[PDB]
Amino acid sequence: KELRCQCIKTYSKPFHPKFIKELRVIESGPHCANTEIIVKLSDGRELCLDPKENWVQRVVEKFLKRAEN
Amino acid sequence: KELRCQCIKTYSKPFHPKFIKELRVIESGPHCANTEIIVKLSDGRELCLDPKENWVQRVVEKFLKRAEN
Repeated sequence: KELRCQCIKTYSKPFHPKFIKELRVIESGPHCANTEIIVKLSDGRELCLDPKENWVQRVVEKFLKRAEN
Repeated sequence: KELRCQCIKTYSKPFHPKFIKELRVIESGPHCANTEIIVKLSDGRELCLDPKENWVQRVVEKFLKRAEN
């Protein structure tokens, strides 16, 4: 339940939110100096995304609007 | 990695986003007919939230804005 940082790199190419099926956002703290965004893709693969990127914020917002329907 | 629905009930009292340290959003699919929002609180407890509630959408948005700083 208590892991260190989970992301070794972040994916830098924008993509459409339809390809996300799960989102995890882990705020920075004693376990990891960076906030981490981990997404599970439609096919089960996992990717980390940079929370400071405008396109990442937009993709997350769009995923949330959809999952909430 | 493949669980059924993870939420037995959702917490119905609004609260301040400062008390969230992790957010998971799991879109509905074959594993669970409902989209689920699971938050880890500052002290490690877990709560599920109803994604259709306006206050929940607002708390999530605020958490994201903060974690992204």
